[PDB]
Amino acid sequence: PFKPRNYQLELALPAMKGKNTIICAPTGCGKTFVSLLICEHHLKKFPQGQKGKVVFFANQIPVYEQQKSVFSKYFERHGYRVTGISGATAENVPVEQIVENNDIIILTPQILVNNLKKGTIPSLSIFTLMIFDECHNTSKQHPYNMIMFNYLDQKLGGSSGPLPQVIGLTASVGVGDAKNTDEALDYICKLCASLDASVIATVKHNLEELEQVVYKPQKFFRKVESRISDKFKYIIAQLMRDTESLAKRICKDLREFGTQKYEQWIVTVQKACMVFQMPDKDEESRICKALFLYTSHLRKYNDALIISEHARMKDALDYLKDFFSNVRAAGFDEIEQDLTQRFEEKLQELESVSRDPSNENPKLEDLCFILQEEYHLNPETITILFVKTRALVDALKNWIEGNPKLSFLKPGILTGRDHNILIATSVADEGIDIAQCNLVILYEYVGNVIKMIQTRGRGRARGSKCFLLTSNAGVIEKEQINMYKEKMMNDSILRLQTWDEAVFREKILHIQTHEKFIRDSQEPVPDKENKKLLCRKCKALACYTADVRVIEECHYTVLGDAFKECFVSRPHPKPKQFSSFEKRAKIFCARQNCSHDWGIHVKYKTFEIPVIKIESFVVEDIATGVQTLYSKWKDFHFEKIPFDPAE
Amino acid sequence: PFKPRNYQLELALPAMKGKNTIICAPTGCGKTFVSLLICEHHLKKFPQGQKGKVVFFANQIPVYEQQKSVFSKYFERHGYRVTGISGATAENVPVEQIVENNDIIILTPQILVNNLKKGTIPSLSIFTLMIFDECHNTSKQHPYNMIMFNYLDQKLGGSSGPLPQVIGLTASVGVGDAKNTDEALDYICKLCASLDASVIATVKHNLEELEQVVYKPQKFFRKVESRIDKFKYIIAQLMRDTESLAKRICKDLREFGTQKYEQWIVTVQKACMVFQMPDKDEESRICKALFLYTSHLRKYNDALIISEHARMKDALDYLKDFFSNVRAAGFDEIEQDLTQRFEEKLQELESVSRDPSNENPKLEDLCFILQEEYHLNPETITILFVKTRALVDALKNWIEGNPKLSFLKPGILTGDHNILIATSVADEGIDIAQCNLVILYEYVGNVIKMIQTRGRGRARGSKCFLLTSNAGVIEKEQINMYKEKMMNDSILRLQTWDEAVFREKILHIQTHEKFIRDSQEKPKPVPDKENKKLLCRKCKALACYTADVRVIEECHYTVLGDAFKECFVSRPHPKPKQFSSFEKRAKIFCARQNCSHDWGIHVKYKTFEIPVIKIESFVVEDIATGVQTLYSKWKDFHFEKIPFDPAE
Amino acid sequence: PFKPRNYQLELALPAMKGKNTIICAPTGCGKTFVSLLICEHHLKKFPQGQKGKVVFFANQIPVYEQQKSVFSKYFERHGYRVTGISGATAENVPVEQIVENNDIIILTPQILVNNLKKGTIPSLSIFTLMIFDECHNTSKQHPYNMIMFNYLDQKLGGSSGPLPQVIGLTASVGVGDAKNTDEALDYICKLCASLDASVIATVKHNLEELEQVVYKPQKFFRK
Amino acid sequence: FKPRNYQLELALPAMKGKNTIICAPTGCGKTFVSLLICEHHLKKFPQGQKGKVVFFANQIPVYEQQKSVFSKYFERHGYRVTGISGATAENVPVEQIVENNDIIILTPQILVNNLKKGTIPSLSIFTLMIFDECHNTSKQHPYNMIMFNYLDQKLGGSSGPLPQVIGLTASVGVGDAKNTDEALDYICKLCASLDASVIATVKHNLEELEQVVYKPQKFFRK
RNA sequence: GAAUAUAAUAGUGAUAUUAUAUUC
RNA sequence: GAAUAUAAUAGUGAUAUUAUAUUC
RNA sequence: GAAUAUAAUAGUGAUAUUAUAUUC
RNA sequence: GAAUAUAAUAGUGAUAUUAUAUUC
Ligand SMILES: *O=P([O])([O])OP([O])(=O)O[C][C]1O[C](N2[C]=[N+]([C])C3=C2N=C([N])[N]C3=O)[C]([O])[C]1[O]
Ligand SMILES: *OP(=O)(O)OP(=O)(O)OC[C@H]1O[C@@H](n2c[n+](C)c3c(=O)[nH]c(N)nc32)[C@H](O)[C@@H]1O
Ligand SMILES: *OP(=O)(O)OP(=O)(O)OC[C@H]1O[C@@H](n2c[n+](C)c3c(=O)[nH]c(N)nc32)[C@H](O)[C@@H]1O
Ligand SMILES: [Mg+2]
Ligand SMILES: [Mg+2]
Ligand SMILES: [Mg+2]
Ligand SMILES: [Mg+2]
Ligand SMILES: [Zn+2]
Ligand SMILES: [Zn+2]
Repeated sequence: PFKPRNYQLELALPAMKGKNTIICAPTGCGKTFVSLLICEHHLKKFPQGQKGKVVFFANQIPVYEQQKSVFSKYFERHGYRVTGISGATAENVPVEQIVENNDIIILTPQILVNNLKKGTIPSLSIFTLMIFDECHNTSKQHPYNMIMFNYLDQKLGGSSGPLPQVIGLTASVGVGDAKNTDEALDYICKLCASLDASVIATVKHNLEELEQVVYKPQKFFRKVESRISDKFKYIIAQLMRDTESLAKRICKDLREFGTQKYEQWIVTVQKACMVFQMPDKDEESRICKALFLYTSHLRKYNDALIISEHARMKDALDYLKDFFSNVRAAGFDEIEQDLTQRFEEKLQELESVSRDPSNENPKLEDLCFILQEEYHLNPETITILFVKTRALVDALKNWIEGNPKLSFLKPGILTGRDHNILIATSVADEGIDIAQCNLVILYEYVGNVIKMIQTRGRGRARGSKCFLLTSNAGVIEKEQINMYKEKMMNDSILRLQTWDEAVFREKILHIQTHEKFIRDSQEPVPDKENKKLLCRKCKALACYTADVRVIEECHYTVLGDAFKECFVSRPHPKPKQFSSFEKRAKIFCARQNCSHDWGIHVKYKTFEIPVIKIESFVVEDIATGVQTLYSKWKDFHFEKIPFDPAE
Repeated sequence: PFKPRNYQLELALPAMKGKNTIICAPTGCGKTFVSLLICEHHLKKFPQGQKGKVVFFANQIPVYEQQKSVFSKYFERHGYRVTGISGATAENVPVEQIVENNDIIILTPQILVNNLKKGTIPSLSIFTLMIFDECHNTSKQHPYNMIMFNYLDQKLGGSSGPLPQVIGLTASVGVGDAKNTDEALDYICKLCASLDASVIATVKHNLEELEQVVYKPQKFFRKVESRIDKFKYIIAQLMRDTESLAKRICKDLREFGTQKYEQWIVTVQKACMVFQMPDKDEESRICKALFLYTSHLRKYNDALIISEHARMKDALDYLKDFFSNVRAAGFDEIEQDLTQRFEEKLQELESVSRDPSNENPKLEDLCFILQEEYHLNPETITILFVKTRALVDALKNWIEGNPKLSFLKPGILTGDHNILIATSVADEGIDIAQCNLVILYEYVGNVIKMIQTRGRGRARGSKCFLLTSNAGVIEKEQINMYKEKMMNDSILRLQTWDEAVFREKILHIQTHEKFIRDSQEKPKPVPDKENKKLLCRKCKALACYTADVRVIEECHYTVLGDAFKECFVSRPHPKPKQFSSFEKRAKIFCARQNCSHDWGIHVKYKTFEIPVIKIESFVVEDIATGVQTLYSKWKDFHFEKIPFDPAE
Repeated sequence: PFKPRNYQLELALPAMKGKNTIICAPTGCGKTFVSLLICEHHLKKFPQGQKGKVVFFANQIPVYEQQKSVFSKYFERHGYRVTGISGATAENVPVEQIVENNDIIILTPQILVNNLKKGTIPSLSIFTLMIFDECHNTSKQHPYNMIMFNYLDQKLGGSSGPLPQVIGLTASVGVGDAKNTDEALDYICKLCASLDASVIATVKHNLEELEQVVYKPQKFFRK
Repeated sequence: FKPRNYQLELALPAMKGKNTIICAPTGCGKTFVSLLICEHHLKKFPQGQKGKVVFFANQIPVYEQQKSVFSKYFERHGYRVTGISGATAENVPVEQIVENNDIIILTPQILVNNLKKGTIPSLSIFTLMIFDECHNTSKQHPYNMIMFNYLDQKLGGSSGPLPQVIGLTASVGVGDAKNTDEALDYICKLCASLDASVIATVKHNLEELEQVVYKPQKFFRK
């Protein structure tokens, strides 16, 4: 083995005495070793005639694989059978038998949730020690919090069995919407109540050792103003008012370009447009479809304005060109040809402006400055760059590759499902420990306190730096308050460590009883009338609510050979074997040049069936006639006829 | 059991004597009982230490089912096991054990062919009796003759195995293209050679009994005058420039409204797809335009023909349906242009389809006939035969679209009711309702079909009208009526021969044909290892490469790689069949814009879900030279054919 | 192919859930189509890597031939090999081979009894569904009861072989020498135990449909 | 991962279902051959059936290595990979661990003991067996014992569905043979020991194999 | 030839007799 | 999807086109 | 396909829209 | 502790001794 650091022993200590401990320590100080310590001690604690059963909850699959590997190779030599159950290997298997025949089990929490609800696992008394990776997640309706709901429901009751010790691991417990230390302490106590925790473990005695292991990178604030003059926006504005005029040639207008309020307004406008009714129901299709294409088009224009605001004009122009070309590759329409022909008119001027040197972004200029300087002082620099969207990932990557100034940069991509600089959208929690970046750069990217603290893990080496480039003061302040909330966090934790076990446990039990009472006191009318499901783009008859069958009380399919004529299929670009289903292809509308995303086509059990989403269908009651729109399927209450194999 | 006819015993007598014989009896005199009698005698002739094994050959599934049920219901009581194997129940089952563990096996011939070729069934020595239903099909490359090729190849060889007795069943052996009796004689001898028959059994000493059961319907010939042009001087110019705006693109070196015009448009269309162009981008535009133009032209031709044979209203509704489907398959500038030109002149029409002034005299003659025959007998059951499947519901809508024929209840028979409209039934087939009236609307086939059609009305008083506006049809029927005489006379002449002499003439012909077939084998392909690019035929978009194409069971062709998966779209198959070890899951079309040209189908082969394509939907470009060649069949396209391997 | 009565679906419902079921319905309601539905659904329920094997038990030869005919005509199209073995075609034939190589097998019960006793058929595990026509004969030592004796003797013993679902078809289970209610009930329970049944399917919801298809004839007594 | 060609050439006979003795120089990469064979074998069964692979390693380091690889590789595709060694074998239900998993890595002595104890009915529960260092399959070695069970069930009256056998080695040996024919018969005896019908060797991709694994020059000092 | 079931008739019954039907 | 047959048409023919039907 | 979380924006908020990420 | 393999040395060999290594 290897000699463990003293602060790791210090963090493991509260948990090794058998207390439900939330361990809060810096990202990358070696929490895995602590986990192995606590687990080893826990399993060694039991006498003859009984062997403990530990379970480790990991949120993401990489963490699942990592921890499963480490735990296996570490503990198998000591005679402890280690297993793991992920989403893939959790179907058609006796999960109960797998749990009982193993000492250590690495799980994703959704599995245990579904197993508890299904009843395959009776209670959590089977376990002796539950560990929560990224514990702080155990709030709201997170799977962690569901497991803990079962735990507390079993605890808070006369019929109580032997419950397992609950250990939590995190780098930040968070403080929520707190503005002062008291509210923060309240939030932290609520979290400890969520985990039935009585002790918060932080490094106190061996602080300096930890300060020589993990380092806090110096953070810098880069406030640059917007682009001075935008000819691009001056063109796209006019195009969008021409599109707005094309759309206003039909209906009433009941806002600023390049804004988010506009992006919401166009959504509500489109949603309101696909409700429009006509006795013809033929020209209605043309009007609604046009009022879909217009909306979507000027929406793409808005997106292009945002991209233009956060990157090169060439990036936005390439976004528009990409969009219109993908529209051109997928059939054609009179409206589509119209708008396109309108766009290519302004295209030449647009690239006359885009290929102009004076039309450069200062926000990218300062980034180029920081990159040039930091790579000049140290040409062995490993950079990471966080941005909001994927469009900005591609744009910044092409900007890096297409810049004489930055010919020393070999960019890489880290987008949700070697090099010098990685370009990523966001990473949930800490995740699998990646290569060390001595330069973190936040490009219009600011999250909460927990994410801020976790981000320090990227550069836990001495001399690491973290810049924050923005053209919005609200961003700067939003990052400023996070540090104050971290202060409030550590101070609240430090005051909470002064309390004695009795008082804290009493408070915890009190709170637990409180939201248990909230949950229990919390806990419908299906109109069996038939309704036509129409295409949200064509207003054409897709199906009927009677033909719709519901699988697993979550998924929805259509019955009859009548529906098979209404859609078309294209082999799924990203197939997946989720639950008891297997994605085979995507399903779109079939009426003329439409092809609107209706749903997918999957293999389920012994049937090849089409599954739809109500987010792309209009519900029309035949009697009343009025049309309505629904997002979640659960909002659409009706006679949900269950699925039967005899049809 | 049931008391049989005497002519049945007479027909079954040469077969029961153990001689390979062809039975020629009028349609519907009960050949089933003959089969049952022959089988019963053949099975119960054997001793105790030996057992017989009979195999029956039905060409189609209805006959398969019927014969299987009858044989099983009749022979089980006698202690014989009867089974059947068709294409549906042929997969994943040991057919040799099914054959061995049974006494009577009803088969579709393709099953036995495939099993013999594969090797699951060693030889035909297993059977002691083979019976061919509609044995007139024993010729050319038909599965029957494919079986008899095996039979003879074993017979005409040093390898000697106990070969089964061969019985044939038909109402006509045919005469081929014989101009005289001595040629028809040679044809019949050739057929008997193909079936290794030494006897031709017909009714003779009991004809007086037979002719009181099967009555020959009287055959009236109705020659009518043609239409005299409310739909001719309208679509004429339409065709004229719909050809010439295709000529606007390029010059291309023949009366309109005919079949020759169809062939012309077809070959032209198959000559436009190979227009190599350096621009490539607008090559797609040109080809996708010309394809649409020709596709409109030929269906215009179809409308013209339909008008020439039926109502003009249906000739309109045809085009209306066509443009409806075109508008439903996505709107194109060219398509909406031709559609605009069509609907511009559509106002002139429809009104023309609404005048009684221009009504097809053929349909009026048909109305006259039907009204007459249903006046004389209201309980008349009429069956009608048309050339194409287009004229079926055309004549149907003509019937109910007429108050004069309000006493008619049309029925359909293609792929309760007074009249049944149909295309063309293969052979005798499963027996349907007995008809008192048979009408042939421009429908004349071979002599065998003529003789077999008499089975539709084998009762007394049955009639058959041949309604046509062409003399060639009439003469084509008369030559058949002469061919029947030639056949019967040749048969009666052969029945005077000595059995031995006939046997050696048969043997002679057999050896001749065997030598021919043996020497017919040839060095056919030198596989081109050069990688060829397969493009679409309509929009000329790149479909795939020859390196990606795999061949399955030396017949079908799939595409590997994830590259091709982004080249096509799919919609659930209209008629989901199940052929071989496959299963039609859906259809497969192009993806380049709304081209939507049919490429093939998407099937479920074992544990794979794969695309299967037909070469007649693609253009074979050469990646090296650029010579765009076309192939109508996969076997005509010789290239480096790599057998499908699950390893991939 | 078409228009099944709703009471037929109601009767086939418990058997389409794998439950061993005795079906009790008036004579002439159409038990054949019920058998066809149950059997069909039983066949289409198996995945690709697995297959089913249904066996029908007819007590008489005419019923045998009729059922074999119907099942053959109906399931040939779908791709199921249907065969039959009676006393006339039972000698000098490989019953193991005939049973395996077919998906649906129609038998007279004495055949199965004899071939089980001989050892030619090892166990009933080869079957996935057994249907009994006139299942009220499952008593004393009628061939049905012997077959079920083998079934039970494999069930209750140490043998853990996968036993097939059991369906019975009758218009009257009988009461025997019962003189009151809970005697008749005990008799019926004894019969259900003889057939390993746990569900007795009868018409309850679609009575109004059935009573318009099958009429009870008025009875008279002339002394 | 970017595979080599000779690996595919070595795996191909095994993927066709034939029992195969793969003989290739040490260091060529038999691991990816194992992974490929296992992947193709498991992802070939229909829905109504499932595959069960068993991997035999004679040493604990090789055992934990292979277990690590197979677990980190087949978890994604949806196959439960587990391992049994001398440490964990005691006081555990073996047949349950075997049936509840798709890929089972173990030392041969384990399976021998559980076959002798009768806790496992037969090898029919497996569909693919893979002997690492299959040259050990001789004499009283555990490999040859397992194969003795296999052959006893094979040549016996019983007709249970037997798993296909893949062996992995760099040498098969020739024993105390003097000429090529005795060596041939000994090799045939080894093939009979593993019920193999094909000996996989690199042929059409030697130019690459030599580019990968080189042969060291030898010197003799007397 | 044998087996099986239903019914009537005597015995408390094991059953026996006859009738009827089915099966191998 | 593939194979086979029949009919018409172009052709000296091997063939080709279309129509129709069947089978695997 | 569905569920969960984070952030921005509208709203008093329960919520809603968008973006992002994850899970089954 | 037990089982197993490789090598050398004895011997006709089954085997034996020893060395080395592995596994349970
Ligand atoms: O088309 P398949 O490959 O699935 O095979 P099949 O049996 O239908 O062959 C029939 C031929 O006719 C054409 N076809 C097929 N479908 C489904 C249609 C058509 N033609 C029209 N006008 N409408 C159809 O729906 C094919 O070319 C095929 O070769
Ligand atoms: O599309 P599915 O119904 O199979 O579900 P999903 O898990 O794959 O989620 C995709 C959903 O997000 C939207 N979406 C964005 N982008 C860029 C894509 C894409 O490239 N391909 C697909 N199929 N969907 C995309 C969709 O709205 C979808 O619902
Ligand atoms: O016993 P068998 O070998 O004779 O065969 P079987 O089953 O057909 O006969 C059964 C018994 O019935 C008797 N029996 C024959 N006949 C013609 C009659 C009859 O007409 N009426 C009665 N009441 N019995 C008959 C046979 O003698 C045989 O014992
Ligand atoms: Mg085929
Ligand atoms: Mg006997
Ligand atoms: Mg789900
Ligand atoms: Mg021991
Ligand atoms: Zn639509
Ligand atoms: Zn195309």
